[PDB]
Amino acid sequence: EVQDVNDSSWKEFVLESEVPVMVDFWAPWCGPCKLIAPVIDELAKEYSGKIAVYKLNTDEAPGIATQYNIRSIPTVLFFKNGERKESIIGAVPKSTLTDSIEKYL
Repeated sequence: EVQDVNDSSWKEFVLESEVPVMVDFWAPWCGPCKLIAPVIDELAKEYSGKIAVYKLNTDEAPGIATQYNIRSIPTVLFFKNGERKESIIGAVPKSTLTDSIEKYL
């Protein structure tokens, strides 16, 4: 399923997480977004208890996109200890996301 995060739950779900966080930025109008949705869901289950994963619809939470200067999607952001550690744009393969995840673990 992957939990949704927005402007109001951001600080609590992402910035105060005790574990590395992977956030998927998407929007209904973006075709390529449908292509990584399966990978994000699979990785979330696959790494339960090890990392937190959320999805952020830019249509409904532009504030967050503005704070981190996100101007394009699909975008995947990684957070750790309250700090943004890396940003990836495009249709990212499951393998590349796994290297990054494994790095913050």
